[PDB]
Amino acid sequence: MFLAQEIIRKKRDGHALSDEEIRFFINGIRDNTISEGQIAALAMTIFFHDMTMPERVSLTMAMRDSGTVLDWKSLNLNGPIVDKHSTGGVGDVTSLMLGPMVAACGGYVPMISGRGLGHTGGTLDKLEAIPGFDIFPDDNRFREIIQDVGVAIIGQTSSLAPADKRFYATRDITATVDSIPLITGSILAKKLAEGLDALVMDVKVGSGAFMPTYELSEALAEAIVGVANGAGVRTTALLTDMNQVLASSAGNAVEVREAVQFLTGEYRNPRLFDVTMALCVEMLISGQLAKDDAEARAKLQAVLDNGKAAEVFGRMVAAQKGPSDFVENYDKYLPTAMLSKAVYADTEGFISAMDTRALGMAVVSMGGGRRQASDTIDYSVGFTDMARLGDSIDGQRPLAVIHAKDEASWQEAAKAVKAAIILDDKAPASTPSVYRRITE
Amino acid sequence: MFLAQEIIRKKRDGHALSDEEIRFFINGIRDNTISEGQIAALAMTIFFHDMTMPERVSLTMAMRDSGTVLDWKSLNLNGPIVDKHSTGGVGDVTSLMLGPMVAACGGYVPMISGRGLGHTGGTLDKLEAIPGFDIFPDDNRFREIIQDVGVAIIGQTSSLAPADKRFYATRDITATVDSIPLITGSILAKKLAEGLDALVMDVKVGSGAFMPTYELSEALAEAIVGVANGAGVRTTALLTDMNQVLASSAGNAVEVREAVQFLTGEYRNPRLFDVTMALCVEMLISGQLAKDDAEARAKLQAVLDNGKAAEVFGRMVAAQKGPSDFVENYDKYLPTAMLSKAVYADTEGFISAMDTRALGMAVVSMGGGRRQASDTIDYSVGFTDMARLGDSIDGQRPLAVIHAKDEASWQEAAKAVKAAIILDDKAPASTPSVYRRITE
Ligand SMILES: Cc1cn([C@H]2C[C@H](O)[C@@H](CO)O2)c(=O)[nH]c1=O
Ligand SMILES: Cc1cn([C@H]2C[C@H](O)[C@@H](CO)O2)c(=O)[nH]c1=O
Ligand SMILES: Cc1cn([C@H]2C[C@H](O)[C@@H](CO)O2)c(=O)[nH]c1=O
Ligand SMILES: Cc1cn([C@H]2C[C@H](O)[C@@H](CO)O2)c(=O)[nH]c1=O
Repeated sequence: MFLAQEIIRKKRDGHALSDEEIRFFINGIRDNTISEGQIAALAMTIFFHDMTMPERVSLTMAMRDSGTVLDWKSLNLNGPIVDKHSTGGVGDVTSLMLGPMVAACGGYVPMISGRGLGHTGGTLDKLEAIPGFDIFPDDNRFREIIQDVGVAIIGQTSSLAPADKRFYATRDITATVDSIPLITGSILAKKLAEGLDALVMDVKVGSGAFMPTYELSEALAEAIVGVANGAGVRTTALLTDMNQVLASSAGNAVEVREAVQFLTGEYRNPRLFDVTMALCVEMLISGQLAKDDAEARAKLQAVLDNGKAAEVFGRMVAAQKGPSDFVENYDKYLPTAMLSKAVYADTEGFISAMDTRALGMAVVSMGGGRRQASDTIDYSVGFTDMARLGDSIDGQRPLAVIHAKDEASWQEAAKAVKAAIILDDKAPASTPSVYRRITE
Repeated sequence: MFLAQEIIRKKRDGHALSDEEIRFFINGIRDNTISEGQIAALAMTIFFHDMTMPERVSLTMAMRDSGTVLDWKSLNLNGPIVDKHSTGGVGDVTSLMLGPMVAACGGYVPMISGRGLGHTGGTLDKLEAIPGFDIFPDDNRFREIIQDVGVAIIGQTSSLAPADKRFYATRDITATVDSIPLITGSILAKKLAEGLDALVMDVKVGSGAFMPTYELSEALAEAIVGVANGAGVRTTALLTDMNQVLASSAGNAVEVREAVQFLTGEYRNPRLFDVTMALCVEMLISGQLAKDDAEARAKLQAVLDNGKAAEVFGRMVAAQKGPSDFVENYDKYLPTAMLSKAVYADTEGFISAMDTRALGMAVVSMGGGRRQASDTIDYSVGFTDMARLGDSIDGQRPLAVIHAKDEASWQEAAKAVKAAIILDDKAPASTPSVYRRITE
């Protein structure tokens, strides 16, 4: 039973574990045959001693195989099974476009997502701003949507890398979250359960990012590329900026609106376009729907610009019990805040910094996020019309438009926002939106 | 925006660019306002017309200022901010001893290093063999460490001389890499960003070096010294030998072990010692901590003999979250290969030459480094007990001891080491470890 202690001792002393050892230990996490403190202790030895590529691959494959793994050869799709994952951000709406776009160019995209965690908005909370939108279809409904529409964005079912449930739960109370190979293992366990042929990872950089410094973000990205490819899934990673809000809006309904206007062509945020297109390029190339970058981009502009991508977003929503006509009449269905007013800076000058962590928090404090489950989310609140880094601010140029349920709520977000945007007399250095492509 | 093209035209027609033009062009590279082609054009005219000393100083100060530049004034430190920089080589572990030694004699040494790279292996990879050791403290941590210990070895190069990324990338596809003022600015800027008072540069010479001939090494070294001195940083260079491995080890854990034994005195390879000494001497003198070569050597030798240098390295490991007791107990923490075993030459004779790049590559294939940046390092593997040029070889005197993760890689590394080391019937001549000192 507690032969796990043996596996702990072996790693406490700086020796590599083997597949059977790792497999054993994981399967015991899943089965409850292994104690909490035994998970904590193993976790903390890995934080101190790290892991090697064969360990990392073994740990991911073992957590991935601890629950269901989706099988697609059964349905003879003529294209690649591909997905994308993001360490999260504020305004990180990219998936709502990216799925449809890739589907539009041949990909089959089974996107299992999650809810807002901490200060970052989660995709499922955004899609559930769409009335009747159902993130939990059954196998039949689900496979059919992927076969017909080509993309679906569903919640995490309990059968998905359940070893990770307890593993992460213990990590998060034992100061053992901050370990690249452990992070890499939980992230990839899930995404690989999907049965992928290819994957792209969007690793955020900056004030509103998971990892605090660029090089740590790089480190995680490199690790994920290595392990995922190591696991037999062609994978690339992009390091993308999160030093300001990526969309022009933050929230739930307001982000769904932006996604639709992006796909139809009503409006495209320049920074959001870059990060979105590049991630879409990667999936295409990796899934072999394109030779190089230009053939990828050309095909992706194509479906952006002939309505095919907006069209397939519309079908997906229709498939998952959303409104039939949602793309055409999104304002008919998206909730509206009771109160919508601009907030203005106190000084003149240029925007030099944005505390994105804090903006993310402020949206949660308005009801966009839940502090604890069984909190009902207000889907109408958020920010729109964000000022951006570099921008010149005066009295008639607002920092954002804040959407609140009442004035007390509004005033509080106003304060948060003014506090989180710094202005200098000097216009600052430019920030690229994509920093680095990373490949095997 | 394309005052760029004016600047290209100015340089093209053989004039000297002004500081302000150079600063404008460099920042345009960082912000991406200046096109790749324009960068290529600029580099190629520099390649053709060279640059005056003033232009060289401006170009490297502009790259230095293109990102973060550490300011130490506010800590009122009462010694010099000093560092080493190197063109690098195999078994070049000097930094691990040189930082502790110079700090013990009153210098402050903020070593900021890099990652990835090829045949030669990074300092941060090496330190990361120490469980728990953190190469990414935050700024206040860093200052606190430099303030309290006097040395720290971290890895946050991202916010330093960012202009050089696009610059170098572009140089490297247009055949404009090979220009001494471009090389000088690239090599020197990241290091000048640490805000140094003094600096020594180690330019390797020999088969394993970055410049192919002694002549060219000397040229580069004179350039770097001219520029760094014009940039207000007191600098000298040394030509040091790279025709064989410098230390007796090649790898990570094995090179940390050698470094600690060098400092405690348990073992000091004579060739490594000579180099490490010569470089530490430049640092004390340039940074005004010693009046001449003999006071410096005395001060350095002393902190070796009384374990003070060793103690500084220990406090540094502690301050950067390794074990407090690393120096007394390094064998308890450092990872150990599953298999370690000597390799014997096929024939008998003297070692007459050695392909260091190959040896370096042999270590990488063992997992001791990275072919792909997505690759993960096995810290436990590498070579020890390296035979040296001039050594008599036979069945009782092995080439090296290979530390491998399994017999298959061992057997593989052993062919690599046999092939790399060329024996001869008659002894070769010997050369110095340290060649010319350059003060310009
Ligand atoms: C730290 C950590 C975050 N996450 C986050 C990353 C993503 O932002 C989110 C996906 O729902 O889960 C993990 O899945 N595992 C982890 O170990
Ligand atoms: C048409 C248009 C919409 N928007 C919207 C898109 C999003 O719905 C909103 C989020 O701030 O801003 C602009 O920022 N500029 C525009 O020109
Ligand atoms: C040409 C060139 C090489 N390098 C290489 C030389 C050295 O081998 C290494 C510095 O550690 O990087 C630069 O850093 N900048 C340059 O411009
Ligand atoms: C004591 C001793 C150690 N060493 C070195 C071999 C290894 O490279 C190092 C231990 O890592 O110590 C020698 O080369 N000769 C000696 O006499």
